[PDB]
Amino acid sequence: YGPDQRAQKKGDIILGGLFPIHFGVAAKDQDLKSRPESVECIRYNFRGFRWLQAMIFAIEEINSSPALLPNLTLGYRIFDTCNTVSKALEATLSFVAQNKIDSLNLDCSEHIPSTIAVVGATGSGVSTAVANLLGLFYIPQVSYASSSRLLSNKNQFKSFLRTIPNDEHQATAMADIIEYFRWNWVGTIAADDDYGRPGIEKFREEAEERDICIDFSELISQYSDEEEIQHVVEVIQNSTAKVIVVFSSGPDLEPLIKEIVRRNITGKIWLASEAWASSSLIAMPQYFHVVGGTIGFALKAGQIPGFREFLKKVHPRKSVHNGFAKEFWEETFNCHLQEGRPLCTGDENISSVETPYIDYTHLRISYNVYLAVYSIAHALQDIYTCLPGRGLFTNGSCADIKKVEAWQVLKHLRHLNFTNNMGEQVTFDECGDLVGNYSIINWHLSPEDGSIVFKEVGYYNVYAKKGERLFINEEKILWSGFSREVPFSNCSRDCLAGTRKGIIEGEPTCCFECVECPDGEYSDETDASACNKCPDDFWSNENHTSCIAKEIEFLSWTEPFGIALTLFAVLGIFLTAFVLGVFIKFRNTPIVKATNRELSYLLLFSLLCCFSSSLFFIGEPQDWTCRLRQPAFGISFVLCISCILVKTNRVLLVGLNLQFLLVFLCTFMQIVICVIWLYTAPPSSYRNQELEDEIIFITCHEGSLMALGFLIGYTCLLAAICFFFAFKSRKLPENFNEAKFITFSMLIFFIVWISFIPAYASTYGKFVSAVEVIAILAASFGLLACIFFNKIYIILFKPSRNTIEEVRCST
Amino acid sequence: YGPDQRAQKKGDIILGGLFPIHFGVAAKDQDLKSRPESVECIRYNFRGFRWLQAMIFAIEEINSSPALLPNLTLGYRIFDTCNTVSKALEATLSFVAQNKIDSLNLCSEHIPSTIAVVGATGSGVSTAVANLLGLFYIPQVSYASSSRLLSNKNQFKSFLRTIPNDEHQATAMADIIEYFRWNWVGTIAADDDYGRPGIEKFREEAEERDICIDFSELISQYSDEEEIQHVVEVIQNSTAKVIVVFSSGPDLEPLIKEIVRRNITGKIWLASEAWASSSLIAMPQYFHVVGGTIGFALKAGQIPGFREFLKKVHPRKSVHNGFAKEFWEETFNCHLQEFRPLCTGDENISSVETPYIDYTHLRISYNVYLAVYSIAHALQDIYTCLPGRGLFTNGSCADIKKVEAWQVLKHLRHLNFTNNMGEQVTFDECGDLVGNYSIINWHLSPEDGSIVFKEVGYYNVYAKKGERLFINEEKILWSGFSREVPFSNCSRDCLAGTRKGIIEGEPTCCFECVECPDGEYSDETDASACNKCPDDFWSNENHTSCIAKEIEFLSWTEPFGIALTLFAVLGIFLTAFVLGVFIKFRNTPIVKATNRELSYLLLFSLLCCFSSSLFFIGEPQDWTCRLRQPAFGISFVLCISCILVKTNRVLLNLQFLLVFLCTFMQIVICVIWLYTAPPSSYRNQELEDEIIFITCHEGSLMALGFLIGYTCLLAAICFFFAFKSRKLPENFNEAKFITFSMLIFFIVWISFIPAYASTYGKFVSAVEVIAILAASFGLLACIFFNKIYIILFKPSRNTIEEVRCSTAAHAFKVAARA
Ligand SMILES: *[C@@H]1O[C@H](CO)[C@@H](O[C@@H]2O[C@H](CO)[C@@H](O)[C@H](O)[C@H]2NC(C)=O)[C@H](O)[C@H]1NC(C)=O
Ligand SMILES: *[C@@H]1O[C@H](CO)[C@@H](O[C@@H]2O[C@H](CO)[C@@H](O)[C@H](O)[C@H]2NC(C)=O)[C@H](O)[C@H]1NC(C)=O
Ligand SMILES: *[C@@H]1O[C@H](CO)[C@@H](O[C@@H]2O[C@H](CO)[C@@H](O)[C@H](O)[C@H]2NC(C)=O)[C@H](O)[C@H]1NC(C)=O
Ligand SMILES: C[C@@H](NCCCc1cccc(C(F)(F)F)c1)c1cccc2ccccc12
Ligand SMILES: C[C@@H](NCCCc1cccc(C(F)(F)F)c1)c1cccc2ccccc12
Ligand SMILES: N[C@@H](Cc1c[nH]c2ccccc12)C(=O)O
Ligand SMILES: N[C@@H](Cc1c[nH]c2ccccc12)C(=O)O
Ligand SMILES: *[C@@H]1O[C@H](CO)[C@@H](O)[C@H](O)[C@H]1NC(C)=O
Ligand SMILES: *[C@@H]1O[C@H](CO)[C@@H](O)[C@H](O)[C@H]1NC(C)=O
Ligand SMILES: *[C@@H]1O[C@H](CO)[C@@H](O)[C@H](O)[C@H]1NC(C)=O
Ligand SMILES: *[C@@H]1O[C@H](CO)[C@@H](O)[C@H](O)[C@H]1NC(C)=O
Ligand SMILES: *[C@@H]1O[C@H](CO)[C@@H](O)[C@H](O)[C@H]1NC(C)=O
Ligand SMILES: *[C@@H]1O[C@H](CO)[C@@H](O)[C@H](O)[C@H]1NC(C)=O
Ligand SMILES: *[C@@H]1O[C@H](CO)[C@@H](O)[C@H](O)[C@H]1NC(C)=O
Ligand SMILES: *[C@@H]1O[C@H](CO)[C@@H](O)[C@H](O)[C@H]1NC(C)=O
Ligand SMILES: *[C@@H]1O[C@H](CO)[C@@H](O)[C@H](O)[C@H]1NC(C)=O
Ligand SMILES: [Ca+2]
Ligand SMILES: [Ca+2]
Ligand SMILES: [Ca+2]
Ligand SMILES: [Ca+2]
Repeated sequence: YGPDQRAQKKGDIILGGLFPIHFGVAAKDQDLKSRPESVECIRYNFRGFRWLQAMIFAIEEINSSPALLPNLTLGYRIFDTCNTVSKALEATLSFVAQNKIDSLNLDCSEHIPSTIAVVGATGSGVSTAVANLLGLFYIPQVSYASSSRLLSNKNQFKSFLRTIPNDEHQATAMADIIEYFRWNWVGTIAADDDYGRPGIEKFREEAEERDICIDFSELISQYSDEEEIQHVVEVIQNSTAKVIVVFSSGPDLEPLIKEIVRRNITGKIWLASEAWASSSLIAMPQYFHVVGGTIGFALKAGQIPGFREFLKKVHPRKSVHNGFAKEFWEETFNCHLQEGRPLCTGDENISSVETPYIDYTHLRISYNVYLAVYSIAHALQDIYTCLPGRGLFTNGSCADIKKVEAWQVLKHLRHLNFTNNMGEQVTFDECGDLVGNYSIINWHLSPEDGSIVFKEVGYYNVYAKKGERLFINEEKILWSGFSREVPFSNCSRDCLAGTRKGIIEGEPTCCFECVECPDGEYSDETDASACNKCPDDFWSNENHTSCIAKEIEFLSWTEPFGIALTLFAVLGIFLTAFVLGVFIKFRNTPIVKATNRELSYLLLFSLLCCFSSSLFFIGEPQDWTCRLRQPAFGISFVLCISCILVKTNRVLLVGLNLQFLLVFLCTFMQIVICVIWLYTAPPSSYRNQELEDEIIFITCHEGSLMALGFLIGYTCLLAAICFFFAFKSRKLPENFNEAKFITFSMLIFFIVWISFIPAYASTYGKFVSAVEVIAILAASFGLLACIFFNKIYIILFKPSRNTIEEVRCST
Repeated sequence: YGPDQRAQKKGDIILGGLFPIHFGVAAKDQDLKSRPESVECIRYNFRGFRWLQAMIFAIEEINSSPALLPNLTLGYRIFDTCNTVSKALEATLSFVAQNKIDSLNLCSEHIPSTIAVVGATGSGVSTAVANLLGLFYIPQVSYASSSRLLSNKNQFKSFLRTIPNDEHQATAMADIIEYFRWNWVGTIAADDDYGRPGIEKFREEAEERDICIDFSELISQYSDEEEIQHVVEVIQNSTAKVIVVFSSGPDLEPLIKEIVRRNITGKIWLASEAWASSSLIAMPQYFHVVGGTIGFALKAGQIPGFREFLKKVHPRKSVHNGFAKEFWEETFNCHLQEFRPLCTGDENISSVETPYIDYTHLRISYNVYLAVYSIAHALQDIYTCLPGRGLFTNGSCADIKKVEAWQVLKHLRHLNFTNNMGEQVTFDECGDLVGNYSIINWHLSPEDGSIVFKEVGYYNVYAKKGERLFINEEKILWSGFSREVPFSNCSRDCLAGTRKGIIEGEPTCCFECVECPDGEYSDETDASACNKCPDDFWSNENHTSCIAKEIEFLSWTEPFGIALTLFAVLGIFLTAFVLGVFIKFRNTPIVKATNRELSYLLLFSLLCCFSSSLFFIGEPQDWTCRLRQPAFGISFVLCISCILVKTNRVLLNLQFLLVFLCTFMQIVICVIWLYTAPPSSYRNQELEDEIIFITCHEGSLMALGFLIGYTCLLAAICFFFAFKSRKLPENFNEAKFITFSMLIFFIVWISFIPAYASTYGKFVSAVEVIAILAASFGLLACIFFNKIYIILFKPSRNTIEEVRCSTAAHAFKVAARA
């Protein structure tokens, strides 16, 4: 036979089942000093007993109806695995015992029944160990809870089927949930078995595609010792990540949760996989301050109508075929059953004690057990109603229901398609898998009772296009059980505008510093990895949020220095017009006729042009003022020097009038120099940007310096010749000491235009035009004063008629 | 009973063996009235047959020996697994058939008992065998399974191995990668219990050492076309040149064939131990892809009679080996009687080159040898146990006539023996050994063209962390032909004037280089932050190091300051000479006529005016700049007052009062200016970045205004009262010269107005100095240079009447009108 505690019943066709009635086995490390005994199972599991009852209720309901398998009863043989590979293998060796006597040729009870199909285990490692042995004899195994991706491999597992989705959609959904709430800094914890490792590897692969940085990654187990648990707890406690993604079940997560609760570590955001998101080992009222507000996945519910009334009929004396009912009665009512702790009577009421057996709201894994039994029954009904010539075997032949074999049932299970009680269609794919939606739940705290309440906050729709599968209603979520604000789980705070992301070495790419943008660059947005250089005509604001236009610099009108220069120029023009009016008003008087009368008019006109030529420097330096600011002053002032130079004594030793030829031939050189310079290479405007970054100047580009050198040197040469021929005869008393005044005027010229040299070599912006204008007006006021003011003071001032006569002029 | 072909011999105690005599099975499916028949194994493995011969040789050598297990013979039942789980479980069901009948109470009545099994090769196979053998506590010693998941003794109760596990090898891969300074790799692992935990341990160790991983893929022996195309696309879309592979030969052969048929060259392959010596991959047709591979190997051992036993195999004389017949058929390509030609029993096995006798080193064969001798020494410990000293309950001993499998497992846990090379064998608490690694490189034989595995280093697991690796870099050919180490970084290194910059969406190993701005620098290679060096320093034009900003001031050892100091010294040693020749000629006539005591005070004030020029040279400090300008102000107002007062005044000594008042009225100003807003030194850094200007901040400007203004006023009035007497001939026409001097003053302090406003804050001090040393000379000359001549070049002209009316003007003799 096999294990002695079982639920079995005879029939024409026998099914097999494997359920965890205990949570684990007793902790005993054997030292092998004596022959090893059988291990004992410890903690009773009411949920697994309900799953076993779901299988038995399905079998009895199928045998009741006359439409699903007429005149042919099903039987069963069900064992207990205790979530352990070894006990499951001791059961599976009894399943395959008749097949294996044939294959190993041992020929001896000869009344051993044969098992057609087995309802599978809950854990993936247990399912792999059972599947390796059931695939040898082609016995089909349908699992209700194993969801590892490794069991989709049909090269290794030839006869495995399941009614639960595999876990790739769940890890993708976890990555989508993390992307929805805009986190990037997470930690991961998985169980060290075939369920946790592929799930957490698939989560890691999906997480690096979405730029989510994982801080830590640790493995746990039910049989971890103490120092591994303090290593994992110290890894959790050292990290700044708040969101932790866990692939585990209840038994593998319980020691870690107990040690975290003992140290009272709060503030973490847990992401549960489906195995522990509804686990009564973890959803405890005294753990809540650690595990409140846990967000998890759940399967879709289903309706089994007469099931609760079947569940309330269990009894130790009336369940002859069920052998697990006795310990159920003992563990519910805390008594001892004395077959024929206080002593039981067998009369107690199941509703009086609250256990997970009938305290439930939805049926989720129990529905998978129900559907597995109906899948096997509709495969056998497909065999029963097969028509000759239309079968699934050679030449369209049909199997015999009276001598059916397991490989033919597996063949009909691969081509299976049927409608359940809820109206949906059930079909397995080529990998032997089934697909379904997910519900998304949150852990709350009951106000009526003080216990944990699972509230649905969203769904995950697996038939939708990628990136459109998640729905979450955020207004129904209490973070950490009580808070209404979404928590912060990034590595570092976001950089603002005006700054830039900087690397921290040895750390992942989600962790950065915020460095301010440099002097000439902005940053427009938040979380900028670079600073953008501002355009040529604009310079960055001090805030560095955005940049504004530069400041243009030029000496201008409507400026409190240019107004002063303009008023001085107008005063000079008014003075020259006054002197011209005085000379015209008395032109038959001897003082003006003793001087050359026809020649002073050109002198006064040249002084008028010299005053008016200084206005070209003031203002915005356009193109046609840079071309005429120097030649106008050059020509006008050389005309002035020539008109001075003719009227000196002893400089006319050698046409109709013979004094204007000297003036014409001395002005003609400046005229031709200006014409050839302005023809070969004219000056231009120039926007100067290389002196200061913040401001730009508007200046005049000269074009050449050879022609400007000639145009200054010729004027200095004429000034030197006139100064020589005036200083040589300075003692002559004629014309009211005129040669002395010519000497003083040329001296003032040379002092001003030597003393204004070092302004040019040092100043660079507005001040150059200022010192040019001040120099021009200073030189021309000096020349006008020194030539004419003594003559004016004699003509009309208080010595009016006394010193005006011709006999006084040369005395 | 069980599988049909087997190697089988009987004795007192029966062992068991699982070896991969084939490489795999053939493919089929589709139960369309196939009552499913047994599947066929396809490709013959000569290395696995050598491994099977090692076990038989060890058993026969023990049975010949009188020192180990006397009067007790060992036996064997050995099966073929074909590297698949299902054949191994078919054989293991035959191992445990007797213990099974005791359990389920379910016969042949002649089933022998197996007490130990020499284990499987693949970790996926050994896991499935160990799950069923641990039910009955039958020990299982494996020779090649190296997955870390088999170290878990809560699940695998009776598992031991004579090979080390793969934690050290996965750490050693990251050590080798960190040795050659690469940080940008890709990983490939098989999809089973050997590849996935090894590559996960490597990923953890690589992320600990700041090594970035670009891709990570999984392959299998049963991958279809599209998965291989996807992996090849992933490989040749990447710039990483180093690929780390955890796989065996059969799981890697399809991928290698697809890479070979495309010319994908230049990759650097890092081999794990299972495929670094595989004959399926190390072939001459693949050398342009897999040449230059660097891989791991175990330590070799000696079996001193194994080759002559290997050359003794015959199909008709090996009556206890059922696998010899297919060996003979597959070697000489013939058919044995009981189209390919007929065999004779007369061939020499030294002709055909197969992996059977063509090896250099025994590595896994030595592990099979040790796995047999471990079981033999545990049974020897059972046989030589003294009562009172046993490992069981009351110090009792096991019975050798009626031994049980759990008792052999108990002695296997407490084993410590010494092997044939004088080293100690013992298992730890997880049932493991530890051992060194050899590091090999793939080369090309110049004599034949086959692939040679050349040792280039070792990995020592008994050393401490960080000192376990020795690599001789001179012996490596890098793709089989190259002598330079490849480049396998994501991006190039940044230079001395640059820092790193983030590429958004890419890992930390992929960056940009951005130059440091003005004022910062960098000096190392990978900077990631520019540095601002401290105050009064500015960066170079290279942004490598920063140099010191130079300070700018009128210095003493600068030659311009030397020239100005020599003009000052000439001025003082001119006025001192004037003072000396005045003191010698006091009572002479043309000296007593100018109020001789005012001349001495005038020269004292003028010497102070010369000496006030030296306060403007040097680095400006607090005590110097506060006394720069008031010294010149007081000295010059004393000069102007002494020049002004010596013209004759009838009413309003009782004359010096004036010379008091006219200076006192400025002294007070100076006082107030130093007691409400004194000037100070000031470093002005904002004009030029690379130049530090040191100058003065002059406090309140208004005060200075006042100062200057007063001076000027008291000059002007003097000028006027000199000019009014300009045509009055007395004192060699003194008045005129006074006027001239005053004019000079004015001109010198007017024409220096633009330059003072031009270089202000940069080089104004020099300007000032020049102005002073022009004005002072003016005074001196124009006042007291005319008389000197008549003092000491024309004697007997210094008479009284000349002071009244002078015949010869001279005026220096006009310098003799040179
Ligand atoms: C935490 O980090 C994430 C990712 O780094 C930030 O989310 C990004 O925000 C910007 C601006 O709104 C979007 O353009 C990106 O698409 C977001 N990323 C994702 C993946 O959605 C998030 O803003 C950060 N949270 C806080 C509080 O700073
Ligand atoms: C593992 O490898 C190390 C490194 O070669 C071995 O240590 C050396 O052994 C040789 C030969 O006995 C000595 O000459 C050296 O001095 C040893 N040390 C070093 C640092 O090279 C070690 O013996 C090997 N272990 C085993 C068990 O073989
Ligand atoms: C590839 O990258 C690595 C690490 O980013 C560089 O290794 C550094 O090399 C320098 C000099 O060779 C050492 O000073 C550093 O200590 C190394 N860093 C580490 C972490 O080991 C390597 O130089 C790069 N290779 C090339 C060619 O640029
Ligand atoms: C208005 C005045 N401009 C002098 C520019 C000097 C300069 C500035 C920059 C570069 C150069 C250089 F190219 F010559 F070096 C020279 C000017 C104009 C015309 C005649 C003049 C005759 C006598 C005195 C002044 C004259
Ligand atoms: C040494 C000198 N320091 C300030 C010169 C300013 C200035 C620069 C250029 C021109 C002028 C002036 F024309 F206005 F004088 C003044 C100084 C100190 C104290 C008294 C002074 C009296 C007269 C002159 C200089 C005086
Ligand atoms: N999916 C889990 C089994 C499982 C699902 N739901 C559960 C609820 C309780 C316990 C286990 C489970 C596995 O693969 O092993
Ligand atoms: N270590 C491999 C087995 C192995 C080691 N060396 C080998 C050489 C050839 C083939 C297989 C192997 C495993 O765990 O599966
Ligand atoms: C965690 O932090 C503690 C204290 O800073 C430190 O000693 C320890 O090394 C860190 N890491 C782990 C794994 O405990
Ligand atoms: C645990 O933490 C909570 C905070 O939520 C605190 O109120 C309580 O006192 C703590 N208990 C212990 C035992 O530290
Ligand atoms: C299953 O049967 C229904 C009934 O019409 C059909 O619509 C559906 O396509 C079938 N499914 C498969 C996979 O054949
Ligand atoms: C999955 O969910 C969507 C909407 O949430 C629903 O329309 C669909 O029918 C669900 N799938 C199944 C199989 O019920
Ligand atoms: C820019 O700086 C000013 C300070 O004057 C501040 O008022 C303003 O808010 C800043 N602009 C921003 C932050 O956009
Ligand atoms: C590889 O690169 C090509 C071209 O760059 C691209 O079209 C293709 O999608 C890539 N494939 C993968 C698997 O990345
Ligand atoms: C593959 O590349 C090599 C160069 O390394 C070349 O010699 C060879 O011809 C290529 N293979 C084929 C089939 O062309
Ligand atoms: C094994 O035995 C030798 C002596 O026989 C001893 O030196 C050595 O320490 C032993 N090893 C262990 C692990 O006990
Ligand atoms: C440093 O600058 C000098 C000249 O300024 C140049 O010659 C030299 O090459 C630079 N050094 C570098 C670029 O490493
Ligand atoms: Ca029925
Ligand atoms: Ca790091
Ligand atoms: Ca012997
Ligand atoms: Ca990316």
